[PDB]
Amino acid sequence: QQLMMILNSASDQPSENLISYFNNCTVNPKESILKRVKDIGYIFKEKFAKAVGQGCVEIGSQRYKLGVRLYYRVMESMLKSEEERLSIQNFSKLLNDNIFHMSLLACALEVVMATYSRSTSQNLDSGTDLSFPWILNVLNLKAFDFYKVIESFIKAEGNLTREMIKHLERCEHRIMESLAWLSDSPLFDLIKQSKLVPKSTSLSLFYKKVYRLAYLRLNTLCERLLSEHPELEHIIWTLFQHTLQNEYELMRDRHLDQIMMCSMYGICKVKNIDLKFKIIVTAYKDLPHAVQETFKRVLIKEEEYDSIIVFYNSVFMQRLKTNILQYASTRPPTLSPIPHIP
Repeated sequence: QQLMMILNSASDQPSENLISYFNNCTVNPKESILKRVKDIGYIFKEKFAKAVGQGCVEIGSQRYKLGVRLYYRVMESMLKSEEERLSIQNFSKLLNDNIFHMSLLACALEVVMATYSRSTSQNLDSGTDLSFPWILNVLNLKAFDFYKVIESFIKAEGNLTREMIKHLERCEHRIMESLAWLSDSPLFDLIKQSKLVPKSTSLSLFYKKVYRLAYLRLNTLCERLLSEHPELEHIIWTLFQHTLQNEYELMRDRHLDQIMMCSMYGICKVKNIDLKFKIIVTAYKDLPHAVQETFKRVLIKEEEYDSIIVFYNSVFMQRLKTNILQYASTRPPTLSPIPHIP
């Protein structure tokens, strides 16, 4: 409640302290910042009304206002954290970056929407869902660009409720597990970039997170399904990890967990160990946020969708067969480092 309290009594302007940071910029960002806030406001309000109906436009307008107040607040908190850490205070390049601002604003708004859109005024007659990632489509922001701001947003805002931190974490796993891998995602550019040269701190840090989430799920399923065969987890993890890293195309418009399950099946197959898809899939929906659609509606060719089994045999295999054979070969691939968890 406290954060909502603060935001309601806060001004619509950037504080004086915050102004000081714009002044200490080589190119003062203040103009571009306010212009952006102004422009995005028209768009947000337009999309909000479209979803909600003709009623009282004051509601949407206040949600944007609160969003912008959180935005300014967290921005100043971030600039203080960075001034304290690196004892620098000319953040001209950061404060002028369009994507930085769009991400911060997007996130601020998502907190305000999620705290308020917890109301039964929810199943809109319009048909549109205000829930994440609705905000991303409104602001026309790529899920990957949004993911980058979440960790810093949490650190910068100590008044987030446990539930809201939890919700932002869940937004982050959704970017990592599927959303950042949608067709137009700038993620693929960064990957192809890294293919030509051995240069991306953010990509490797993104990948580091993806691995933590991936292995943590692999682990859960292995301790349940493959107790009898304790050695399989590291081998399956090597296949999984190799697929994310070198057959990344398989992730396009698909889901991290689809790759996870085909890797378990695939390795058990070449190891002549009996673990059928039904057993894998059955244990899978016991996982926290698992949904049937993930194994019953998998992208195959173009607009075709089918079960994970059809995906395994008609797409996954045609692509990974040779690498899969290496695990039961005279010289098997060296095992990939297991991610650190708790």
